[PDB]
Amino acid sequence: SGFRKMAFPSGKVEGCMVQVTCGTTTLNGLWLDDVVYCPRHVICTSEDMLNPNYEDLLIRKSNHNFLVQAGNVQLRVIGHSMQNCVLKLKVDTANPKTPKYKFVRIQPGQTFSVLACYNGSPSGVYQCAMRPNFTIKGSFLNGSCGSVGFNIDYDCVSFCYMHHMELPTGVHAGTDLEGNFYGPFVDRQTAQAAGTDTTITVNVLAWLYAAVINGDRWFLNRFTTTLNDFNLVAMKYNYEPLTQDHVDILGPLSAQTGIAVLDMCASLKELLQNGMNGRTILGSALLEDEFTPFDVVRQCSGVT
Amino acid sequence: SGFRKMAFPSGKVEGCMVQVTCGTTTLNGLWLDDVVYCPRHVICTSEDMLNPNYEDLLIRKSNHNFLVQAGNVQLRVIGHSMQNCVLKLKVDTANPKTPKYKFVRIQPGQTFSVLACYNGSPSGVYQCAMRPNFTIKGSFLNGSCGSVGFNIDYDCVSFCYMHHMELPTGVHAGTDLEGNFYGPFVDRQTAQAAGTDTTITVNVLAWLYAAVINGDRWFLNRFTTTLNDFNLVAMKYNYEPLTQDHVDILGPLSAQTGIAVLDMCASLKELLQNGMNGRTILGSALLEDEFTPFDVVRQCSGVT
Ligand SMILES: O=C(Nc1nncn1C1CC1)[C@@H]1CCOc2ccc(Cl)cc21
Ligand SMILES: O=C(Nc1nncn1C1CC1)[C@@H]1CCOc2ccc(Cl)cc21
Repeated sequence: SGFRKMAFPSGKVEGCMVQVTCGTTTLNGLWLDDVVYCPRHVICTSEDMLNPNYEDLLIRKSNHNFLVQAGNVQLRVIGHSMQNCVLKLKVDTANPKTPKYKFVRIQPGQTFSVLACYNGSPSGVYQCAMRPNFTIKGSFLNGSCGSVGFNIDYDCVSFCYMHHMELPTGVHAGTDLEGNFYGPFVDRQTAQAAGTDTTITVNVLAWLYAAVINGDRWFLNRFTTTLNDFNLVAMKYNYEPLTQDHVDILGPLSAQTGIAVLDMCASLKELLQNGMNGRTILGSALLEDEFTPFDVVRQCSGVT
Repeated sequence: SGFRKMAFPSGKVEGCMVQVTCGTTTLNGLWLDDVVYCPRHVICTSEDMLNPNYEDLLIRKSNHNFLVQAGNVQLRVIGHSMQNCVLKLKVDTANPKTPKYKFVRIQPGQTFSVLACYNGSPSGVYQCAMRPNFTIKGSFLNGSCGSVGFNIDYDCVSFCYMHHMELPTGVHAGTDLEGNFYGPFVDRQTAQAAGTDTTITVNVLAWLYAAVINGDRWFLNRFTTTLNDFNLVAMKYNYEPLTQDHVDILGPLSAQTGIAVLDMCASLKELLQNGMNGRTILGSALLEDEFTPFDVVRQCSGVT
């Protein structure tokens, strides 16, 4: 028993991290097969970032200007192309440590692991949720750009995120591996509004089920609610409206614990309206939303 | 910016995980050089666990009874020895993925990463603190035994923990890699008191410094305190007494932020006495103690 904010084992992704330098800028790249993926802003100077014309900036660059280093060996760049906000550097050598992989665009509310890197070297790994407003609350310093987010289903790594920037508000923005930003963001040093964020209701409910499985039950009450009634409370507390699709995804946890989804919604309703009264749930003094129902089942069943 | 409960990249440890089976029991082993380390209770049946005589149980076992499997290949066992609560299985092949490593006994209050495994396969990675009472609050199911805790300083993995058991209270107990339990615990299915736990004061202060560095400053006040005054509050709130050694370790963070350690102690004192008033610090509604001062400096400086 016990419940932790667990990240995927990062080994398969560590073997793909490289350092990419263009001019005076160094960031991280992802080497998969004979292609290295990195944020296109590697071609900019901090000065260019105010309003970069990436097409014009990239035209001044040649294959030999992109220095790609994997550990201590240099990779020979034989092609370069920009796809949305990422650069794809074709190298002459396929990465021998390339795992089975996929590029996926995750949905808001879904979770993933981030392998934070600097100069192509891994520094740490943590579990994130893509916020409903398409930002992530990460831990990223200068040079972390190009660090990736991913999920792993047995031997296949699904890469879902590449880090590009920190907004003036301190939250993080990035792209899928085709270079499409999650959210309205642009790779430019300008003030950018991230939308109103909300709490991922289905994840809080999944985490309440994890609490019951792992022994924390003080919050269970004698009440029930309806999707309509619960959603009036979710509206007031800036929670995502619960749908039947969310109730359906909670099915396995509801079956495991014997607690009907709407009964768990009534516990959540009372927690929203009354707070925790100085108590904790799974070591937390707030309602946690960075665990999906799939994460709870996975962690509680020991999937490797 | 941003501050996360970051684990070390687990790759170097993933390459050392093996499955060890003896009779009907399967757990995880750590393969380093030509030795596989695992909890000695792999030789027990669930029935033997009430009061096992490990010496007698091990005498009925031969090298061929220990099935060690690394991925899909079988390792040939040529020796077996029990050292405290661990078994050391000498194999005929050195692990080709053996990283530079050390076995270290960490101190209470120090942190480490756990690579949770089942059947020799990694399931996830999370960052833990060894509690002052020598337990850890992990996420471990049946078969997780033998999963290890570790730290990494550039290319050297310092293994500090091997998981053995879950106490009736749901907290976890284990040994260093020489098989010596952290705490008063015995590898036997009996009720075992874990001592009164306390909050790791120096870690809460380190985390408050991390909060200031990363923008959360609402808790800073116009007050100061003394080690004596602060310790009277620490006593009342079940916090570890702060010493000059702890103040000394906080030196770099104090220098970085310009906030004297005793001024940060006065902020902590007011937070203990008044609570958070429904506010958060680094996304938490409680005082976090699972980040050491070294962790804060490391994360805030991007050490890889
Ligand atoms: O955001 C960026 N860096 C960043 N992203 N995660 C961590 N960090 C560092 C600041 C802490 C760069 C530098 C700031 O100016 C920009 C502007 C646009 C773009 Cl795409 C990137 C950048
Ligand atoms: O504790 C153990 N298992 C455990 N440790 N982390 C997770 N888990 C499973 C229960 C959830 C085993 C089984 C219970 O009985 C004992 C007794 C003594 C020893 Cl050393 C091990 C054990």
